[PDB]
Amino acid sequence: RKDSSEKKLITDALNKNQFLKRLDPQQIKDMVECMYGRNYQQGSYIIKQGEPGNHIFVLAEGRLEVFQGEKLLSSIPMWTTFGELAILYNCTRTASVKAITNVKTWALDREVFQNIMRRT
Ligand SMILES: Nc1nc2c(ncn2[C@@H]2O[C@@H]3COP(=O)(O)O[C@H]3[C@H]2O)c(=O)[nH]1
Ligand code: NA
Repeated sequence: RKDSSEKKLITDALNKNQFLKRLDPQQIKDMVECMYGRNYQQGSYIIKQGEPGNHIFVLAEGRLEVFQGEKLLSSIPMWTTFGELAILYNCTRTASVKAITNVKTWALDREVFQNIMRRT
């Protein structure tokens, strides 16, 4: 369900990110075009610490909080990219991300991201 206005929102979210804003505009456009919706019910984990990363996400609606074990670190601001660290640095997920309310995201698969990155 991704129209002109939603693509602008995703584009602007991606360009907030210190890494992604250094990408070519076409690479950002590719990311947006290749993203798909993933929604999560309150209580579910989007990301679990120590797992391999398989997506980059943009938060589109709802509340997401970041934890390391039982320690609460942050609430992810709306229309912000997350889950980029494990993908960009090939470390495991640095922290868990949990849906505090029902959440909507736009997701990009790792393999598609890596395909886009290779046009650098
Ligand atoms: N470690 C950490 N990750 C955060 C924080 N806020 C948001 N995040 C995001 O949560 C993500 C969890 O997966 P990644 O480690 O791959 O990438 C992480 C960041 O994008 C924070 O305060 N600490
Ligand atoms: Na920890």
